[PDB]
Amino acid sequence: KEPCPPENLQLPPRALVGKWYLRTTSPDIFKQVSNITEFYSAHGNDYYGTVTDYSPEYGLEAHRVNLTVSGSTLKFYMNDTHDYDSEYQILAVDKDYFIFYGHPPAAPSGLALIHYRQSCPKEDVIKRVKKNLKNVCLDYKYFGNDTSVPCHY
Ligand SMILES: *[C@@H]1O[C@H](CO)[C@@H](O[C@@H]2O[C@H](CO)[C@@H](O[C@@H]3O[C@H](CO)[C@@H](O)[C@H](O)[C@@H]3O)[C@H](O)[C@H]2NC(C)=O)[C@H](O)[C@H]1NC(C)=O
Ligand SMILES: *[C@@H]1O[C@H](CO)[C@@H](O[C@@H]2O[C@H](CO)[C@@H](O[C@@H]3O[C@H](CO)[C@@H](O)[C@H](O)[C@@H]3O)[C@H](O)[C@H]2NC(C)=O)[C@H](O)[C@H]1NC(C)=O
Ligand SMILES: *[C@@H]1O[C@H](CO)[C@@H](O[C@@H]2O[C@H](CO)[C@@H](O)[C@H](O)[C@H]2NC(C)=O)[C@H](O)[C@H]1NC(C)=O
Ligand SMILES: CCCCCCCC/C=C\CCCCCCCC(=O)O
Ligand SMILES: *[C@@H]1O[C@H](CO)[C@@H](O)[C@H](O)[C@H]1NC(C)=O
Repeated sequence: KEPCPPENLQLPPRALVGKWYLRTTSPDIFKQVSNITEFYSAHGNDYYGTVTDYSPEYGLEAHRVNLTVSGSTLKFYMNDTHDYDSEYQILAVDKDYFIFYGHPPAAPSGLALIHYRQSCPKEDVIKRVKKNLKNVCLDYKYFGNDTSVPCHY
């Protein structure tokens, strides 16, 4: 489903700096790729860094990424594979998570991505994410988790 982005949502400088875990998406992409870790460093208003993930074909792999930021949108570019390369629009930004949405070749009808500061986000963070999704006309129940990451005994 296409979101209804906030009209005056600002993307503050260096808000994306550091390590993030991509743990929840719509549609569910985690049969295709899992254990996604992002690390971003600031370069002016833009970002550069690395994404590591587990590929069914390649096992644990690493890629260099660039984020080119313009207002509430950014261009995501990966160095050695381009199925996720797209413009992405920020839908929500918080100290504990951020959400954006784009239409990469891997999911051309739309892909919502939720990135967390925590590998296994606590209940209170997920509840905030649920509320943020509703605020941009999305629904958490239509998202899928990375079940390959052990967040429960
Ligand atoms: C899930 O993703 C995490 C994050 O990438 C993986 O943890 C990382 O695993 C690699 C390989 O075991 C570690 O690399 C090692 O780093 C040391 C220091 O740089 C180096 O000397 C070794 O030769 C090796 O390159 C990496 O440190 C480690 N990171 C963390 C934070 O633990 C994990 O393996 C992935 N698991 C699955 C099942 O995909
Ligand atoms: C896309 O970006 C990734 C991540 O930066 C690149 O992976 C890197 O590839 C180089 C080879 O070009 C690897 O160098 C290797 O280092 C190991 C020690 O770790 C050593 O055995 C050799 O000297 C070898 O040359 C480097 O480790 C590797 N980095 C990571 C984090 O995996 C990849 O090459 C880039 N691809 C393209 C097409 O630009
Ligand atoms: C994705 O993971 C979250 C977190 O584990 C799930 O939300 C929890 O679901 C369990 C039962 O599945 C409930 O007991 C918790 O109360 C839920 N937490 C919150 C904050 O609502 C979510 O259901 C998972 N989604 C899918 C599709 O499996
Ligand atoms: C905002 C998007 C950031 C998340 C990107 C998800 C990371 C997934 C990375 C790589 C997925 C695998 C690439 C596609 C597989 C084909 C590669 C090949 O056959 O050589
Ligand atoms: C971003 O991409 C440019 C290519 O235009 C590259 O030279 C640079 O190393 C990347 N990272 C930055 C600018 O932090």
